[PDB]
Amino acid sequence: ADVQQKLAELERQSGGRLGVALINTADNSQILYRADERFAMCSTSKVMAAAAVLKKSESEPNLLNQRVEIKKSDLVNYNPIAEKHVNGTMSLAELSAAALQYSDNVAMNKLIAHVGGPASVTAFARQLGDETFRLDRTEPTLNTAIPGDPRDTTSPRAMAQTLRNLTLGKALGDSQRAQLVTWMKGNTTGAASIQAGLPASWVVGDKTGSGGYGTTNDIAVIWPKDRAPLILVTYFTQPQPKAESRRDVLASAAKIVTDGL
Ligand SMILES: *[B@@]1([O])OC2=C(C([O])=O)[C]=[C][C]=C2[C][C]1[N]C(=O)[C][C]1[C][C][C]([N][C][C][N])[C][C]1
Repeated sequence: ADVQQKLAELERQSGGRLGVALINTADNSQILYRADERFAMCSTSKVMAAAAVLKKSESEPNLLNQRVEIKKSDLVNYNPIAEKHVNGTMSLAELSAAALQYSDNVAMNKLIAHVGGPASVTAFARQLGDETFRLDRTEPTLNTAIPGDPRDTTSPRAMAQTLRNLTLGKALGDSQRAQLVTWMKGNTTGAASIQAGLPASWVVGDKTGSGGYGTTNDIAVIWPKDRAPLILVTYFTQPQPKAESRRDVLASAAKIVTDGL
């Protein structure tokens, strides 16, 4: 209850909409705040796309080594890795890492294309038992995050449950699950988000997202020191189209729901 109140307080101060789902695998409990509302996933959707490629690889040896051409026409709005490879190839492993660890958008588009498009990523989510996730478009338009628009959204509850399946459960084979977690633990974009609300000794694998309407997201698998793992989704979005990102709100939310663990 105290946690409920404190999240409400943080929401009020922030001026936006906050969605939180914590799963504590110590005792199979959850902390939920607007966990059944929809939020634009933005780049947090890249976990699902990388996982779909990993799943495909279980029946296609060496798929992760398959090369993909990067052409000027592939560049989009945010290309931190791909812009270094124009007019060469990158492997699907390389693209997965770039999508997950740098939030590269070309890399996401290549993962999307490889598996058959947004509807294929969505069908993979369904196959896992996630009936909430929907990836409707490609990069960069999937990040518009317009209030009231259900495209490219999920709920905090659904994303937490799916991320626990992917990272701690059996959605993926052991090699593929380890590769996903390795990639996420190597993320470079999350240090100001959930990470920033946890003790320094805790280990985190996370994926951030940023979008229109100051949308600021993070989904994480967390290994606290000497404790069973956690799954945490913190989604946040704002009323103004050009609102500035608020990674600090995610850090605050993470502190509130884990303080006292
Ligand atoms: B995606 O949501 O991930 C992402 C992040 C992130 O992980 O936090 C940061 C920067 C870019 C990206 C790529 C994806 N998002 C977008 O393509 C839209 C986003 C909108 C805000 C932009 N920065 C504006 C600063 N005035 C960057 C692109």
